[PDB]
Amino acid sequence: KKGDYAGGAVKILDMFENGQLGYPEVTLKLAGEEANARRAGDERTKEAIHAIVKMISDAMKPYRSQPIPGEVIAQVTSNPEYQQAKAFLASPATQVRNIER
Ligand SMILES: [Cl-]
Ligand SMILES: [Cl-]
Ligand SMILES: [Cl-]
Repeated sequence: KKGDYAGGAVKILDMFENGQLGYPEVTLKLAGEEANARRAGDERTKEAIHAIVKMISDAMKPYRSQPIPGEVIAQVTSNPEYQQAKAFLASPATQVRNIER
């Protein structure tokens, strides 16, 4: 609910994986959550979103609005660091921490 920027990021990430979002829409939207997290002092949430934004940006470099290529979705979602960051943002502890702030 209110102030749950981690949860909001996970919703964006789910849309990214479904092909629903394009580039740079996905990173601009994640950056928005990341700024919300920064303003609220959800420091770990900010950092997790930042790591994901970097991964997506980097994977899009060879492809420099547009839909995300299937190859990029596959590469990113297969990256263990991405999986860890998304799970962290999705985790109860993180979401509660965000709501409590
Ligand atoms: Cl946090
Ligand atoms: Cl912070
Ligand atoms: Cl990747």
